Amino acid sequence: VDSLRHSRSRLNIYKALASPSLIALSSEDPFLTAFQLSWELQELSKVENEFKAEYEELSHQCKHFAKDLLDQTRSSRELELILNFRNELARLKLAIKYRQKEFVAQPNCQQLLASRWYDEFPRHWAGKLITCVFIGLMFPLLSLCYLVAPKSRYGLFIRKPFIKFICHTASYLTFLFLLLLASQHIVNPDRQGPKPTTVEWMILPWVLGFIWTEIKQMWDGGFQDYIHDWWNLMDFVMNSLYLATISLKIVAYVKYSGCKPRDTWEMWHPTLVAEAVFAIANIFSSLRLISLFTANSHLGPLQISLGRMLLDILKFLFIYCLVLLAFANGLNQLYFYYENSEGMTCKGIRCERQNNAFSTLFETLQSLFWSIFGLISLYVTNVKADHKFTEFVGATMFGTYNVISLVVLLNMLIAMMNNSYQHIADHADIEWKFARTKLWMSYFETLPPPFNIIAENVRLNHQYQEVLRNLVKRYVAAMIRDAKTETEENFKELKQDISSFRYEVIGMM
Amino acid sequence: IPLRIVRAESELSTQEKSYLSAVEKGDYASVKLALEEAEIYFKININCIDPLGRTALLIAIENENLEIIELLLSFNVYVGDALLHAIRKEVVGAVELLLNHQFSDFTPDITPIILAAHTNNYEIIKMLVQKGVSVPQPHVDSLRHSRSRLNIYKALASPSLIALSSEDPFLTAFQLSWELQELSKVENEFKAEYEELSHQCKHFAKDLLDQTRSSRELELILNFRNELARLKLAIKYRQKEFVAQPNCQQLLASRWYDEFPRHWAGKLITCVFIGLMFPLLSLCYLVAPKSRYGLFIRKPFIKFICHTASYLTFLFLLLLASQHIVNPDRQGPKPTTVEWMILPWVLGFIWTEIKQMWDGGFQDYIHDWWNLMDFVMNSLYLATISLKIVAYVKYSGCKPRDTWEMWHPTLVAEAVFAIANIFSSLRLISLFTANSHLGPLQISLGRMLLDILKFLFIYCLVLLAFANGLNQLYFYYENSEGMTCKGIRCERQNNAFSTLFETLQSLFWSIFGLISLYVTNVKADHKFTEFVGATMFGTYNVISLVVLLNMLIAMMNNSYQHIADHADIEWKFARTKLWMSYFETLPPPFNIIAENVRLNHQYQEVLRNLVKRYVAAMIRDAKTETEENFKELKQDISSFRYEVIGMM
Amino acid sequence: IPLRIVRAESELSTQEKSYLSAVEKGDYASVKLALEEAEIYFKININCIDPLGRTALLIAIENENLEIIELLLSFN
Ligand SMILES: CC(C)CCC[C@@H](C)[C@H]1CC[C@H]2[C@@H]3CC=C4C[C@@H](OC(=O)CCC(=O)O)CC[C@]4(C)[C@H]3CC[C@]12C
Ligand SMILES: CC(C)CCC[C@@H](C)[C@H]1CC[C@H]2[C@@H]3CC=C4C[C@@H](OC(=O)CCC(=O)O)CC[C@]4(C)[C@H]3CC[C@]12C
Ligand SMILES: CCCCCC(=O)OC[C@H](COP(=O)(O)O)OC(=O)CCCCC
Ligand SMILES: CCCCCC(=O)OC[C@H](COP(=O)(O)O)OC(=O)CCCCC
Repeated sequence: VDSLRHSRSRLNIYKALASPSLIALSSEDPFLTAFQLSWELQELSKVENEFKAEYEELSHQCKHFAKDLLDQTRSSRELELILNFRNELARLKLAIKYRQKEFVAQPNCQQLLASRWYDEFPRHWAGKLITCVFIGLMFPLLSLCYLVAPKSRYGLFIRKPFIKFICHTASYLTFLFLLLLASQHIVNPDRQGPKPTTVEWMILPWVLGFIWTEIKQMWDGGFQDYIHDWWNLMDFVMNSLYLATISLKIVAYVKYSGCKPRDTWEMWHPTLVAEAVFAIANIFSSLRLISLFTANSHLGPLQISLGRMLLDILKFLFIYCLVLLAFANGLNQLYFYYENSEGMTCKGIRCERQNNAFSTLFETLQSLFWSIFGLISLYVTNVKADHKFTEFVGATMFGTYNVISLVVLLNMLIAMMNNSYQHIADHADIEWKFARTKLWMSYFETLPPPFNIIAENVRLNHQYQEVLRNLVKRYVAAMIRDAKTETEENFKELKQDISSFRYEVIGMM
Repeated sequence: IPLRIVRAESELSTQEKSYLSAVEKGDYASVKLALEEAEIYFKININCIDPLGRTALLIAIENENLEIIELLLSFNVYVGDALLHAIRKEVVGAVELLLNHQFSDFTPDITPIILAAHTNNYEIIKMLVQKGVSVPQPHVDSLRHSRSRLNIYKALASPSLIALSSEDPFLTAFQLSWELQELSKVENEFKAEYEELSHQCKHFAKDLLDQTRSSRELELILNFRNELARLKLAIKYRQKEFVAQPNCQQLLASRWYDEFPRHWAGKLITCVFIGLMFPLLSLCYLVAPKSRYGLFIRKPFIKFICHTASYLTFLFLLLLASQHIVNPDRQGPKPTTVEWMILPWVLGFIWTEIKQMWDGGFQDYIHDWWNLMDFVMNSLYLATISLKIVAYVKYSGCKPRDTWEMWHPTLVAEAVFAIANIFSSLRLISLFTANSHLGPLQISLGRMLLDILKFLFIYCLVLLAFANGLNQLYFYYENSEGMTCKGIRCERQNNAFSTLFETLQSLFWSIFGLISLYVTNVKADHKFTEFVGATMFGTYNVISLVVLLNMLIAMMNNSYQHIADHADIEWKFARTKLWMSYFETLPPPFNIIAENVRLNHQYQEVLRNLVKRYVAAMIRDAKTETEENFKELKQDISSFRYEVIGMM
Repeated sequence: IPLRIVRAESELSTQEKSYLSAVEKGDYASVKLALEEAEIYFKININCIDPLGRTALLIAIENENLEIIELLLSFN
């Protein structure tokens, strides 16, 4: 009825319900109420379209409160009772689920996670490097002795999370190494009908391991907050291109045994499309080695900045694309009557001599894409005529595009990326430690082999209620003796010095 | 609609609220009248806490009222950890009484001197050490161990504790800043905390030195255990705020010049006038190392000019070492006049590097980047000498150079000589910590290289990814029939993406606009594979040119925004250690052919004066600021109190 | 575990602390009554400094109280 009073009414009761004092005095588990309430305020930041600063600030204060309760633990036993609460680390898994990144970048949580993660890694760079590569040279030994005996002989190494991280990393980069090896002239000549190499038969029990791994993590995620991860999309396009490569090599393996020379083949021959899809596949498979950068202390926040400024490069690639289509609409309309292709053994704009560039809309788009790299060499604007007015207008509206692209939109791109990175370094290490946390959580269960894939609660609820009572009492103390203080600290001493002297005067009579 | 209940928490009776209201509002009459229920049981414990978690003693400490505290201690109220509550409020009148007599508000691993040092109050620590309170030494619960070590390091790193104890505060500040810098990296996660503590130790070591009011005192500080031994130890411990102190820089500059004094014309002409006469000065130093003329070379600025002039005339007759005025093309060099002039500079660098590597014991030697640059420079020079020796024997054919082999020793010698003198000409960049204008800019150079060296870990795997794509797409297209010229360095761009090496080379050169887009064609009609090759080459050009380069400039931008708070400090530290490199004894640039009890006494006296001055500048400043007007308010209230009560 | 000792520094007696407490808290009665020990030697110099490095005149300047300053200058 009154869309004003409804909105401010909901805003008032959410801001009242999101105070730390009300969550302290009520709401039996303050962690769940802080978590769910930060989630609901994050939802209403987007659903209610306009008070997003207000709802965003309330959700941020809920996150800070959930952190500051955890910050008051003074025993590691207490911290274990907080995080291992409903296998293990169930509250920490729920905290990862609710995007509580200030909660999980708390330092003592990171000590408990690092003590889980290492299990005797300890030094300096030489010893750490040589021990990591010494483990990495022995990953199939460790994996096959885990398979022949999953017991306390040696498989405790693969049960340790750092060592299985090294083993998965070594297996993935040796997959990349024998993809690097998968094109050398040492190893087939050019015939229709592949009959795949030794190297492809070595490739296949890695790709099938990725198929099984993706099917497992997609099945046990129920496609929700699965596809919402970008790396699952990258795995999906990678494995789809791999399955298309396998299927197209199966199609080309039958029906084709002519051994006719490759220069005499057709366009859209299945072998050529298979090799192209294989290249588009292994660019992605070699590229998502970038996602191991949430493990190094030095490379972490920089690739976080990468992944966040892509979200503004993806806005300039909505402005720039319609600038592109505008100048394409201009240029092909100006030059499509100039279709010079008599002779011309070589056509297009990938040619050694720049032929008719702006003839079709496709070559026009292609030309204007390549002109921002200094690769369209300015004699494309001539035509074999004496039409110097149309040639001059073509050069003029090509120079206009070069200006708008090169000295305006590129510099706006660097200005937007500049301040958009100035916005983030207040919450840089928090997001990095959250990312390396969930990467560490991805190695605690149970999937050991990288490519070789062939009452009991009443005590705990009691201890959890006791630890919550102590944490709430400590937090109420750290709120009263700090925020009430600061300046009111000297003002209360003034009030004392006035009132005590008042009772000294009146009581004297 | 949530009908909720308050969480379980202990609640106060109303008969103790009438007591606590008089405690907070501050009576002495009615509080003592409530405290007349010691023998007569008024069914209450007087120390039972309120819903705020306070005993009444904690209020009386919280309201600074000494007489209620005296009353409650006179009637034996339970303190628990009231001492720590008094120390945390830094009320002196409470602590001076409490020293003279389940729940905690503190971690139980806190002794009463630790939080006293955390609060950084002088007289509280001063009366605690009169009681003789010892702090532990920092050699199951990985939480309590870490916070325990952090508390005792933060307590040990307070300026007041280093003032009142620890006989030489300079050494304790230095070693403690070193240990906190180590634990910044070893303890992986409290690096802001340990880093801030080490920074405050550095500021304290500076502010002790800042209080010297006599140059004699400053000399007694720096020349203490040849000379400048404490300054050398300060350079050793990376105390860059300590050495960018101004008066230390005046003493260093008075050492450095020794009558340089003007304006740019006179300074320029006198510097180049000295620089035109460096072999005269060096050989008259060698024939007579006495007070004739060699006092010039003993002066540090003049020997800096002489080493600079010798190094740039080495570079000048390397510039001269390729002109057509001076050999034709034969196997067997028999080196030039110019190479025979080069050799007694290179051997001087060999002797200089061996000396400074021998007397550094390879530790904090190789940790300097310029020693690595000297090492690769002299290694390439020795390889050049050895390869010219190898080519000088066994080769006298005088066959034309176009008919030579690849990997011939003369050609590899000349290539290694070029890779050598690019470095030898390049480390003239390291004389830029002597000019006032060029200094901080090359400091910014040397620090933003540490993020360019992170983009050259991202960019290299982007490179290897697109190389894996492109050579896999094009290795069946090996067109080399005919082709007198091959590769991608050719005049016509031949088969670019054939091997992985030429692929990497192509994708490196494509970011400079030098790969001219007809490399993606092959002599076929395979327009799909040609289009996918152009598409995944354009993807690389986009990711390289408009994404990673702009991320590189954004990271370098804010990474330089982080540094200009400590720019001149690091520059003066760098030019300091460059000046320290010219005070001993290595004069020739290329022409290389009890007594402590008095000093310890004076040093203890100067330290006593400096500590006393610093305690004064801490008390009269940091205690002041606003508490400065508040203390005047306290005076105006208490003086009028004694005017009223004393009137009766 | 470091068993350390305070650095050498001059220490105040307890008989001048009762004087200085009245100086900081700001009496005129008891400060003058302590300053009645000019002719009668109470074995103390009234200008002897505390561990804070202050004579009582410096406190009376520090607490803006003109009459204690006038008293101490009147008693030299
Ligand atoms: C040939 C070069 C130019 C490109 C090939 C890339 C690889 C050499 C790089 C890419 C990613 C790098 C990885 C990035 C991150 C880490 C994490 C690192 O783990 C840590 O540093 C954790 C230390 C800690 O516990 O704090 C181990 C090395 C590793 C796997 C690196 C190993 C080397 C890798 C595979
Ligand atoms: C031909 C040009 C374009 C390139 C050749 C480079 C040289 C001309 C430059 C490179 C480094 C320069 C040196 C950089 C730093 C200094 C420090 C400068 O000393 C001071 O200014 C100190 C003044 C002070 O005491 O504050 C004396 C000139 C000098 C040696 C410069 C002399 C001229 C040098 C050798
Ligand atoms: C956002 C503003 C866009 C400006 C577009 C533009 O300047 O076009 C340049 C035009 C295009 O160059 P040509 O067509 O080759 O002459 O240059 C000139 O005509 C004369 C030189 C004049 C050079 C300025
Ligand atoms: C980070 C995003 C990477 C985008 C990669 C990319 O845009 O490739 C451009 C491709 C590559 O250019 P060509 O292969 O020469 O056509 O251009 C086109 O196919 C049509 C013009 C379309 C121009 C946009």
